[PDB]
Amino acid sequence: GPLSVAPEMDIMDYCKKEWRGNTQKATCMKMGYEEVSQKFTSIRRVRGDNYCALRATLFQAMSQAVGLPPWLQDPELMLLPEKLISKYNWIKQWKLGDLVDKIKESLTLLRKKWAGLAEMRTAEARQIACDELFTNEAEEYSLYEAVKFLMLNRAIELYNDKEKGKEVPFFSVLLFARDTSNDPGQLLRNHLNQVGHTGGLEQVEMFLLAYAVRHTIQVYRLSKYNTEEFITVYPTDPPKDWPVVTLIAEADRHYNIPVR
Ligand SMILES: [Ca+2]
Ligand SMILES: [Cl-]
Repeated sequence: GPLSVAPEMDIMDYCKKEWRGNTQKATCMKMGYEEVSQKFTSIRRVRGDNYCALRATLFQAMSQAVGLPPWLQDPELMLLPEKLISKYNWIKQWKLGDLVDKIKESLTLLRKKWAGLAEMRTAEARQIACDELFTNEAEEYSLYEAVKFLMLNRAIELYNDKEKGKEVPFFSVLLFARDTSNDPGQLLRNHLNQVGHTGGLEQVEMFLLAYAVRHTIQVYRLSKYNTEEFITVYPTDPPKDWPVVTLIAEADRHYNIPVR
């Protein structure tokens, strides 16, 4: 299919096309892109479907991959679908975009693709491969199923930790505080099953995504330009060794990718 992450273009050309006229909002958006442009020259427009946060994050992460992270090296990753689903039968309420075989296939694909990108000797080779992966075919959407599953797993771990009275990050308190997400099954039925289908990730879920793929997500939040949230980093205090991916969000809904 066609690319789902558009070829790059100059960031201020993009801004000039999108934000015309004299409103306060347009001016704030221009200021926001000007700030991004201090560090990045170009932007790739990410398909604005209900997977956009996952597509933006994963595209960035994979296109920058120079190694296979330990969490993807771990043999336990491939065993996780069987163990989780066997233990928590309610995971069978998973809405696809048996179940154990499907999720395992998706995780295997994620690992295989990531490992192949990491092996590549030129960054251009990596960009070519990574473009081909994000062409709106079954493989792309399989990656999202894997990432969603990792999000569920991390949420289960955090919930169980909280139950045992163990220290957890505060975002997880906020995640489970939502009346539609009080436990992992509610998270699955009311939030994760909707992702890619009827809605995208909420703020608190961007922290969950970051934890699930062990990447630090630095977001220019243009609707927050004249405030301290003009950039928000997910999580706030990650391990120093998590790679960093940078995104742009005009309105905390849709994410695009700055490049240099
Ligand atoms: Ca190129
Ligand atoms: Cl034009």
